[PDB]
Amino acid sequence: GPESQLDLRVQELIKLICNVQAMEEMMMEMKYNTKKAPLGKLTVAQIKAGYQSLKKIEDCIRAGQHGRALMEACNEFYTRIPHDFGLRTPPLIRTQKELSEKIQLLEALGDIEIAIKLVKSERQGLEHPLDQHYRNLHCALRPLDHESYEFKVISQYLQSTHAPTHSDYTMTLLDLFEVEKDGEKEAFREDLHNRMLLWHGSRMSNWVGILSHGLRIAPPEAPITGYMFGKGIYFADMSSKSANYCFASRLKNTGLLLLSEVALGQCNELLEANPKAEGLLQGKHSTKGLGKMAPSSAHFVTLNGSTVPLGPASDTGILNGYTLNYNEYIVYNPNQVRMRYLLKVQFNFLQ
Ligand SMILES: C[C@]12CCCN1CC1=NNC(=O)c3cc(F)cc4[nH]c2c1c34
Repeated sequence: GPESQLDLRVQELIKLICNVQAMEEMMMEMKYNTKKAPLGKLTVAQIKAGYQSLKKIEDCIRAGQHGRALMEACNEFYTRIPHDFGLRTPPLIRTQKELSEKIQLLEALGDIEIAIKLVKSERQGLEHPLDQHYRNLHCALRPLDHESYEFKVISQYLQSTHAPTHSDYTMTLLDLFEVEKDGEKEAFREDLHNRMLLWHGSRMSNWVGILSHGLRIAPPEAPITGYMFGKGIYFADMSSKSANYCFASRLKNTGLLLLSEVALGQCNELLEANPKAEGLLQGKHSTKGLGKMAPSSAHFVTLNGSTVPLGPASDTGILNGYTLNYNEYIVYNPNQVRMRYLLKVQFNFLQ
């Protein structure tokens, strides 16, 4: 029986992100019907059909259709993406937050299809499965020293930018990995100014796909009204805002946080949401949803050519009527993103 040749730290990481049984438990909590559509029978085409159904719902909403048209549009979606609501009728989809909820379900399902394809790509016996899964990611994950300057700034970044409204939990940095996805260095825009180290969170089910395919842009079939600032890659400067998207629980209190170098260039700053913000760029390179509270430049430091927006965060007075509490950074080409650090985090829930 071939033993693992990977670092014990990387071994634990792959086990976490390749746990298909944990993936089935997560999708059921999202009301997805795994009995009716098993995860091992997921296909790219089925997920794309779900996106197009949501786009059809957005067409009903734009046309003011809240009757049979909307019900039949939602029925088609729930038939392609089956849910488990008991004996109840499936809820209708209408609002942006309800659209986004389904978009996030589809994004998890898409990355889950990548994960099953990967674990099924194991040639059993050849070597330990963990080493096989790791190589098939085609993404380097190098564990770093806890007395390294990297670990010091990133631990500071994690604690200093924890938002006061997200007071239901704290976060303990368990481990830190340097990330090198094949090709990101060669496509990155080292020319663009305002290179910043920004957070991004996601459910545990999505990290095989993220580390295998990079942060991606929403597909053309998706309705644009589900993305507050358009079909781009979203980042935060407040760790807890991204860490909320890990969707950790008291029993599943381990999550992953990604730090990436983002070439924002000149930002197009918006006071409120607009799903069509990409057309408002006008030679600018990124959209910045202005938040009321943000880190101040008086605490910033540099870590390997990028600016770390360390806390403590102060208020900006932004009060345009739901304004953003905290910032949001959106780039619309993946060549502005380079994944760099992966954080294994313990969530400390405060009851
Ligand atoms: C709901 C949404 C819209 C596009 C993908 N979705 C998932 C997401 N995941 N993760 C983050 O760390 C994040 C950080 C932000 F500052 C804003 C964000 N908006 C999103 C995310 C997000």
